Amino acid sequence: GSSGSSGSGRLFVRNLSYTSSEEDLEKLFSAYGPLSELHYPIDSLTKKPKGFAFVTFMFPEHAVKAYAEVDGQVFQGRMLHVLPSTIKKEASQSGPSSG
Repeated sequence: GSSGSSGSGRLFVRNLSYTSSEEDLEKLFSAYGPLSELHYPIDSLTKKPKGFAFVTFMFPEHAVKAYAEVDGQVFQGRMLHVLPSTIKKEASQSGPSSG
């Protein structure tokens, strides 16, 4: 096994309690680090989520720390599940590194 390779801090999360709010999550993950973008889908009818969301971390280092801790945690009586997901599309031309 290998530590991993940099690229995108994207992670597939599921099992979200309908009692959670787009904000609640922001803080839950934010803790680990800065969030590049959050995706919290909500039914236009019931006005509630489907129990899944997508968190995009700015840096991979953090994304890993969270995927190691979050993956197997409990929140609002709902076991949060995190899995590694990579952009399966040619959207990212390249991934430069500054500093």
